Parts: sequence; C-alpha cells; structure tokens
Amino acid sequence: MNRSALDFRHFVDHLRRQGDLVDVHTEVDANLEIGAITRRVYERRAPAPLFHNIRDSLPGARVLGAPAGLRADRARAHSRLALHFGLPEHSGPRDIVAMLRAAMRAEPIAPRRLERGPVQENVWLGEQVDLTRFPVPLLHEQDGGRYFGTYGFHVVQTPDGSWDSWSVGRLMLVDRNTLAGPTIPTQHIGIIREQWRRLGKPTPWAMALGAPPAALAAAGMPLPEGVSEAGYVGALVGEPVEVVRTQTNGLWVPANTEIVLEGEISLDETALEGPMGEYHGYSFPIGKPQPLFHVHALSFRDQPILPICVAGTPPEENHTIWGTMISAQLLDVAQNAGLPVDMVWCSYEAATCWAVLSIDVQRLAALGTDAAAFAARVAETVFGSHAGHLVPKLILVGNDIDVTEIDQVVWALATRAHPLHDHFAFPQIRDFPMVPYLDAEDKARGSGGRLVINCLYPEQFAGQMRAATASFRHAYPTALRRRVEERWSDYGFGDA
Amino acid sequence: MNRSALDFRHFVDHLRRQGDLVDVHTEVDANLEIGAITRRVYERRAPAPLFHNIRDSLPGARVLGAPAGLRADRARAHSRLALHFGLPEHSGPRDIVAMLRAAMRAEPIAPRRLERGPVQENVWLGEQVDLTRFPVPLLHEQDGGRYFGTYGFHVVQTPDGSWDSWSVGRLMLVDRNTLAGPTIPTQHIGIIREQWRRLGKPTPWAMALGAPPAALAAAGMPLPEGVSEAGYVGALVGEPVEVVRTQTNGLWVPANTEIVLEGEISLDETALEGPMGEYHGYSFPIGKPQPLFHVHALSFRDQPILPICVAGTPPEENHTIWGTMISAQLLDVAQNAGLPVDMVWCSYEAATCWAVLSIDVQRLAALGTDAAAFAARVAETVFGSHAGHLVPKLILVGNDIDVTEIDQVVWALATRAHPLHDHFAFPQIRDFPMVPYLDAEDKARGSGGRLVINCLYPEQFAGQMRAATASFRHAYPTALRRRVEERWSDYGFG
Ligand SMILES: Cc1cc2c3c(c1C)C(C)(C)CC=[N+]3c1c([nH]c(=O)[nH]c1=O)N2C[C@H](O)[C@H](O)[C@H](O)COP(=O)(O)O
Ligand SMILES: [K+]
Ligand SMILES: [K+]
Ligand SMILES: [Mn+2]
Ligand SMILES: [Mn+2]
Repeated sequence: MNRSALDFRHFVDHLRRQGDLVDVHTEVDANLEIGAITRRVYERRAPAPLFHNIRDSLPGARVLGAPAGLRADRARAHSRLALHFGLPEHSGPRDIVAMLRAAMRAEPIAPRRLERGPVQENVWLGEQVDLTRFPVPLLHEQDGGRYFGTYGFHVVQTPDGSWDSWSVGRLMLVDRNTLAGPTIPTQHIGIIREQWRRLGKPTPWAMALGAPPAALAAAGMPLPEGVSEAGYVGALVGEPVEVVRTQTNGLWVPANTEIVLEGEISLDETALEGPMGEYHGYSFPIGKPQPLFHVHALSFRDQPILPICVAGTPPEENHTIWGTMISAQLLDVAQNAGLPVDMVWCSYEAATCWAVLSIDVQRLAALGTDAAAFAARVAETVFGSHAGHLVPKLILVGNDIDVTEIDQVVWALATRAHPLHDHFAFPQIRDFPMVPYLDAEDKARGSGGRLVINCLYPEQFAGQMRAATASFRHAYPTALRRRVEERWSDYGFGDA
Repeated sequence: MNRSALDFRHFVDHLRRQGDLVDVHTEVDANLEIGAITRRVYERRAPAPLFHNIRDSLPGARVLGAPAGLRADRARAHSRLALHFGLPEHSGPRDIVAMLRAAMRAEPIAPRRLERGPVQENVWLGEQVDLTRFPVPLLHEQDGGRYFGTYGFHVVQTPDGSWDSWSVGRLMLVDRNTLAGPTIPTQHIGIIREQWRRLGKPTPWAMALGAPPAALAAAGMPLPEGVSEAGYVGALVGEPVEVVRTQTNGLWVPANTEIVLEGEISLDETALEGPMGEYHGYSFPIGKPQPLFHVHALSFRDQPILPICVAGTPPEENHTIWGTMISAQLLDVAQNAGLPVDMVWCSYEAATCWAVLSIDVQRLAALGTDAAAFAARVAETVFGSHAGHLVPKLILVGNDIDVTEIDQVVWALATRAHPLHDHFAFPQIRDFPMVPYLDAEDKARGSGGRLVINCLYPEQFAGQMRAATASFRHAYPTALRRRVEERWSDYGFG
C-alpha cells in the first residue's frame, strides 16, 4: 500500500490485489472504444480496466483507464483515490484532506537524484520519436484530436532554477513529434512559460505519464505559487521522490515513470487544439489555438502503461483528483486566513463547479457579522487564492451537516437558503474561463460567474439556531441512541 | 400485489414475503424507542419494522414503522412505496407518476357500501374510549406530546353530501378521548371545516389508521378541490374501495381499516399542539393552539396494527408519499396548462422543499420566450394550484437530465444556473406557512419564500444547446455503446 504512492506500476499491481482492477485481454480500439469502456467504468463505479491489447499500437504497450475512479462499494468508494497516497481502502474525503494538510506543514523532502531508472529502458531520440506508435486515444466522439496526455504532468523549472513545477494539463497529439495544449496564464505552467518568454526563449519541458501516484495527485493540486510540488510529495510520503535527468534538457523527472516526453514549449507556434470532453461534463464544439509542445526525445519502461482520464460527467479524476486537491488547499487557505471553516469539499456531483464550506458555528458569533459581510469576506479570501480562483460557486453552511454528503448539502440548500437574502453574486471578481455557464458578456468582461450561496440562518450569526434536527442523531438522547445501536441486530435487523 | 393496495394487513404480509419486513419480538418502549428505531430505519433504508411487544399497551396491538420508507437495494429502492399502488418491486418514480396520472383521466369508481367489515371486530363507545391504551408513541425527544395519528387520514364530508374528503394530517393525543391537530385553511380539511362553521356547527369526522395503502396515498395527494379521494382510489386500482358507516356520525370509512376514530372537530375549543419533528427536517421549539378532535367512539380489527411516520430528515413518508403525490399532481397541472413539462419531481433529498420540472426542449423554441418570462409563467401556474402552493422552490431544467436523480439535478444546478440571470424570487406570491427558512417579515406579509431557479441555458429558448454532454450515453455512437454493453463480460467485468 505504501510503495503504491511512489511507483505507478506497483500501484496497478496493488489495485489488482484489492480486487479493484480488471485485466482486459481482448483487443480494443484506441479509436473511441477505450474511452467508451472507461466512461462506463466511471459511471458504474466499476474496477479500473488495464488494457493489454490495443489495436495498431507498439507491441506490449498498455493503457490504464479510470486511475482514480470511484468504487460501487460505498464503504470502499474512495479507495483508488486513497491509494494514490498509500492510504487504506476505507479512507474517505476527510482522511485524505487531513493527510494533505499535514504534508503542507511538514518540511519538504527534496527529490533524490539517481543515475539510472526503469523509465530509461527504452529511449527514442530525434527522428526515432513517433508518438503515433503509442495507443493514443480518441477519447470522445466529438473531440478535435487524440490525446496523448490526460493523466500526466508537465515538468518545467524557473530560468533561475529556484522553482520546480509539476502540473497536470492536457496534451493533444498533433503529429509524430508534436503535441499541443493549453497553458492558462494563471496556472503555474503559464506563469513559468511567461518567465522564459521574457528572456526570448521557449520553455524547456517534459511530461511524466504513469508517474508516482502521489506526484500525479500533487501535480493536480493548486499549491501556492513558488512551492515545488516534488518537495511537497516527499513531505507527504515521508521520503524522497527518486528522479533522473532527461536525455536532452536537464530536467529531473521521476525515475520509475512509465513514459517521459521531453522537448520544449514553443514561443509562438500554435495548432488548433481541442475540443475535448471536459471536467464540467460537456463537449463544446470548437477548439482554439494552443502552443506547440515539441517532443525532441522520449523514454519509456518496457510494456509501458499509458494512464488516461476520459473526462466528463462525474465522478472522474477532474473530480476525484482535482476537486479533492482543491478542497484540501482551500481549507488551508480558509483556516490560515482566520475564517471559521472546519472543512471544504468540492462535491464530485457538482463537477468541480462549487465548493462547500463547513462553518464552525461555535466561532461565528464572535465575528459580530452577518450573511452579506461574511459572504464578501469569504469571496475575497477564497476567490483571491490560487486554488479558489478555480471554483466559481461557494456554498456556506453550518458544520452540523456533513459537507462531503451531497444529500445533506441538498437539504441545507433547500431548507436554509432564503431566496431574497442568501444569493450573493460577485460580478466584479474575475472568472476561471472554463466555467460552462459563462455567456459572451461574461467572456468579454472577464467576470460575471462568481457566487456565494449562504445557508447560515440569520440567528447563527448570534450563536443560535431556530430549530433542532429531526434525525436519529439529533432527536433522541445519547443513552437511547446507544441502546438502539447496541440492540440493532438483536431487534432483527442484523446488517440492515 | 393488487390486494396489498386495498388491504393494509395484506400489505404487511406481502412486505414480509418480499423480505422487506422485520418482526420485532423484543420488548420496546413507545416512549421514544420505537421512534428512534424507525428513524434509523429510514436513514439506513432498512426493512420496515413490525413491533409486536410494546410496554404498557393493549394486548395484541402492534405498530408498523416506515410504512413507505426506502430500501438500500437501489434496484428495489421504491418497492414499499410502489406496493401502496399494487406496483411491483422495481417500479420507480416515473412508473408511479404515470399510474397516478392515468387514474386522473379514468372515470371515478365510487366506494362499495358494505354492512359489516373487520374494522368492527372491536367497538368502544363513549366512556369505553381510552386512546391511551394503544401504543401511542412519543416520536421525537422534544415533541410536545405523543402522536396517535401520523399515518392515517381524516374523513369528512360537505354539509351538502357532494364531496367526501380523505386527507392525511397529524393528530396529537390530549387525553383518553381527545386529540388535537392542525387544519390549515388552504387544506381540504380546513375548507370543509369552514363550511360547517358557516352553519354554526362542528364537523363530523373520522380518522382511518392502517387504511388501505392506496387510500392512504390518495389521502396524501393534493387532488383538486371537490374531487372525492375515494373515487380516485377506485379508479386507480380498478375497483371499489369497500366502506362501512361509522357507529355514531354517518361517515363511510374503509371496511378493512385497522383502527377507526370518530367524533367531531370542535368549532372553538383548542389545546396546545406540537411541536413535532416535521417534514422539512427540523424540530421547531414551540407549539401552537389547535382544534380539539373529540373522539366519541372508535373501532378496530383484532390485533390492530398502528402505522406511524417518524417525520424529519429524508427520506420518510412526507417525502416518499407526500412528495411523490405532489409530483404527479404538478405534472398534470403543468401539462393541462400547456407548459412544455414532461416530468416533475420533488427530490426526496430536498425534504419536499423544491420541485424539479423537466422541460421538453423540443417544445421550448415555439414559445418565443426567455428565462425571466418563462419562470414567471411557471411560477403563476404552479404556485396557484393546490399542489404547487405546497412547495416554495422550483427548478427548471431541460429534459436531457433525469430529474428524479439528485446527482443529475446537482450537475445542472452547478453548471447551468447563472448567478446573475437565473435566480427568480417571487416575493408577492403567498407562501405555505411551514417553510422553514421564512423570517418575521415574511410571516407578517404572508409572502417572501418563493423562488424559481432557472437552469435552461439561454440558447435553449431558440432550440439550441451550447455543448453536448460528455458521458457514456452522449459521447459515443449508438453502435459503439451496444458493442461495449455486449462485450462487457468478454472484457473481464463479470
Ligand atoms: C487532475 C487533472 C487536472 C487538470 C486536468 C486534467 C486532470 C485529469 C485533465 C488533463 C483530464 C483535463 C484538464 N487538465 C487540466 C488542468 N489544468 C489546466 O490548466 N489545463 C488542463 O488541461 N487540470 C488542473 C491542474 O492540474 C490543477 O489546477 C493544478 O493545480 C495545476 O498545477 P499548478 O497549480 O501548479 O499550476
Ligand atoms: K500542481
Ligand atoms: K388528499
Ligand atoms: Mn504549482
Ligand atoms: Mn382533497
């Protein structure tokens, strides 16, 4: 379980041991069939499929779908996500967030540099690079291209060498040795590419695919600007990530990565990129010009495994990775700012388009505030952070509900948000531009989409509550609840 | 399965046969413990408990909890609800609504009057009535009193005999022969009670508990004013509900009812009633005066079964009966009005505080309208109906999503409702008074709580859609979906 956080291939073997992997020996087609199978996996919360035989691919190459999809067994539903951190099968949202925040306070552990690693078993330089020999999928029927990178991370470094950035972003196949993909300017790849542009230079770059599962997660996390993901990963697993130099450009990448691509990000050349089915659950019809990523060389492990994300309606890894990592970061932002927040959760059902903030009702009275002022304080703090910029809508609710349970968030939205008083739009705050409901007005302006929905009743700002909860937990005395819990299977219910 | 719609005792036996009833022979206390156990049932979607061994209660008397609670098996989740209509284990929300709507179109089938029936096996008159001998529960810790009636229906009739009304409402025990509970003026009990009061008279009344499951559902339904529930029930099951007359006041009640109460609703006498854990999930702290229901006589079957509802957080019968019934009625109301609506669903998770309307996107462009004007059209039509009065919030979304699935509703709310454009408050429209978020200013005005949340993208009003959906159903061609489903076991998924 622990080695799984640090070694993709081992992670795969451990899922199999958990009964959470299906070995697909059938020949499958990288043209849409992989994608369709993997979508059905997500939606049924089926085991992760390991595809062993992809039509017309490099012999022995493999593909892993649904690397952090959910399981149908509610008791173990988050286990595949949890395994990315070496956590056990029953770990839930709260356990994962608390782990990730402990790592934020721990001293970083820098990567350990090695001479050699399995990612070097096969090496393709220059004209030997032919990305089309990999099992590169056409993921959705209406996508603009096949995607090589949907579950790997970009690896760049500040010109000054002070900041090593690992970040997940998509990369479409353009040709035998060129990809293209977005570099949004508020993302760390955009920021670092701009630093190179100010020197007149393209950005040296690599991508790691089938990377250590914990590094993949951290690559998916909006850590603050200037924080090296590699050292955060070391802190989290409590030992260094072992890294090797690329063949051609001096970047350090994980030594046991399945597949490493290397080259540079062009200053000015672009290819029409996308569209792709995306995290919000939709497939917009038109692509946009995006920077070319020139692949100068690449290396891979024997029988290399390409993990993928078949993005779309929830739950897929834009929810279970992205969402979860955003949640942990936002709770840290919120607490460090002195907000009375004890949990944040980006509900997977809301497709990483809202974040629910659990409010410590024991702390709210002392603020001497009200809903509107509180909403504006939270909007400023949260949307102002690197992590909160990513999420357009915030819901604030008291911590009597569990924010990780959509049914309880629903109850609170319906029964606590007052139509006249509790819907706070923040149309001056700049938007994350992928948000699906933005209209042309919002796009021209760069703002319009942001919202806080308040589910704190007015009396909660005075430390009061209009009514108790009519539930087993809250409508019966403690000794009675224990008698019922104790006698339950003896009444006749057994396991029910 | 059809007999279950018509006979409570049979319905119980059928649940047991399906594996959906637990017989509790351990001794239990009606003071909270029954309540607590049955709350946990709902919450765990456990089978329904039949309690056979209750402290200090009439010998042979039984209590049924969670009469239409949900099951944990997702494929059979709604069976217990479905069985109220004689529908099979796999029946879902859409099947149920389709059946209830078919019954609206069908000619009423009036009840069949019988001389005799099992509810008359035991008769208590006058001084013989002692309601406290029953296993009358204290349902929640902070309730103001024990409730005799939480899963039974009031039976009254217009002074002119034209309208026979069956309707579910709570009744709190006051003493050995008096109960008390609300008769809110917009409900049919309240309306009919006011007709008697205009004659200077109390209203003759009975309550049926452990009544035929289909009659109970209908009693829970906001049929239009003047529509006799008993006729609708006969149209629904295809045959007469068999009824007998009460001992003392000429009302006709179902013949195989477990327990029938009868007396009258006082013109002016009140007792402090409530509070009670309620539909919306909460226990408010203070009770209010409500009319006395004088119990002159009662009758019951041997070994009578008292069914209860332990109201509160979802899903309980305020959701699965009440919400499901409202939903069916609202869909009829919408369609009769010419609204492009193909399903309505009061999500159980929202505790009967919102209704989700599935909009037929093929019909929307022809209206030549926009979100604000449509929301107002829908608000007027829906909130002005008897059914829609009851629900403060409406969500409008295109019918590409399945509105009976909360996860899909959430997706739409998160990804479609634009913060600047799609939040339509209707502060002049009169509220249902039980809505929990209402403030003092709303209560004094009698309005303020109503809202329409729009999740129709603007381009849907022109028949367009900015993007397709990236799912197994929508991102792959039909031949490929069929291939995947056909080869699923070949791939290794078993
Ligand atoms: C988990 C994950 C996160 C993706 C993502 C994917 C997944 C699977 C894909 C590849 C399926 C779909 C889109 N990816 C993009 C992405 N961010 C981005 O700027 N462009 C992307 O194309 N994100 C989010 C990004 O990885 C997080 O915002 C990180 O915080 C970025 O790292 P940074 O904070 O250091 O910039
Ligand atoms: K990152
Ligand atoms: K009714
Ligand atoms: Mn970063
Ligand atoms: Mn009626």
